[PDB]
Amino acid sequence: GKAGLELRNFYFNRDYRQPSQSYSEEWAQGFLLRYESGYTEGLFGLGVDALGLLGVRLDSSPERSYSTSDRRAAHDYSSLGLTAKLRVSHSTLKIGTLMPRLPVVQFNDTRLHPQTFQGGLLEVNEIDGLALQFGQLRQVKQRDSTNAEDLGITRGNKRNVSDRFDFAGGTYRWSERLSSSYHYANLEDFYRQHHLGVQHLLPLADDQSLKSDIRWARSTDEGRVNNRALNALFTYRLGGHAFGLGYQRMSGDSGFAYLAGTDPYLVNFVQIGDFANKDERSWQLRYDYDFAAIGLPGLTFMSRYLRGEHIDLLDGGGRGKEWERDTDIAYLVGPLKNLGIKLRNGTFRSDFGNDIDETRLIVSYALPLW
Repeated sequence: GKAGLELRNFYFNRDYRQPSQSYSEEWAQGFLLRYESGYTEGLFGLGVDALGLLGVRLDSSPERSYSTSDRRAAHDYSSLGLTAKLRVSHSTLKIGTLMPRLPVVQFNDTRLHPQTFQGGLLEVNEIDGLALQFGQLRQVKQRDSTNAEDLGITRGNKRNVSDRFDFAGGTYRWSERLSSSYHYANLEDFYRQHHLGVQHLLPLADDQSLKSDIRWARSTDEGRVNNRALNALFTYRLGGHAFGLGYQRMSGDSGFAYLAGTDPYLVNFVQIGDFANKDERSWQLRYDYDFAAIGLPGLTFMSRYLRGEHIDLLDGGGRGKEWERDTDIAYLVGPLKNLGIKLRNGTFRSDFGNDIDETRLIVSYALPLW
């Protein structure tokens, strides 16, 4: 019988350019109540989860080419999202509302309310050191709608891109610090995706280690995309510092395949770009500082620069390059609060079109209802 709600305050801001400028702003407040019941005793247990959403946004976005627009909007929404559970020993079946965290579908949650899916999920961990998941998702409610729509594919830009997204896979814990995953996905009439992963931590000296996250994926056509994505991030942790170098390469006839609105499982997927256009090679430098060291717990800094190049432009026979810079500072209050505040800053530039400056301020307070 777990509960708890979350209050969320979300200012957002996005200056979007072409040589044709657009300028969007959003103010928003949201309530997330979540209920996670228990199971009826027995060889099989019955349970039910509830997800309650409530909130109001406020959008402005004027734009210029000739042409000149100005537009304001206000929304309020509310939702209940039930998900029924069945347990057998150490295995689980949820039917109804889902928010999966897997290599082939990762629900997005960076805005007012979570992207959710309707479908079914079977998690089974009966063999010690091996989690398997199986499921199919039929519909999605995006993070800015409370009306479900059909699953689609992240298209457009330079990526070069039903009611049935099946998936199956799992992760074996070879040691207490050597994971290896494999996942499959299939979106009806769209793509079949394979996804191999390996994470390996390696402690060097008491208070410093080196994390290696090496990923490979392959999408193929069903009715067309054609893609391989190899990508790895290496993060050397030292005290309150973390230094991360990341490489990511797209190959094949189109960019990376994932369900529209999700967060692709890519190392260089960052604030504004996914750095996953056709043929795009990307590089990431990242630095993290945890102010726990200095004696100021819950304050963190992050900065990363990415550079992608070799982008097939399909049309104009040349190639595109783009680069991005993200800087985030985050305070999360240890008593007598759980008040979080996060500022996210994104600067993105290319040589083939877009140019985006983005800022996100977030204030979040979450409280266990018991």
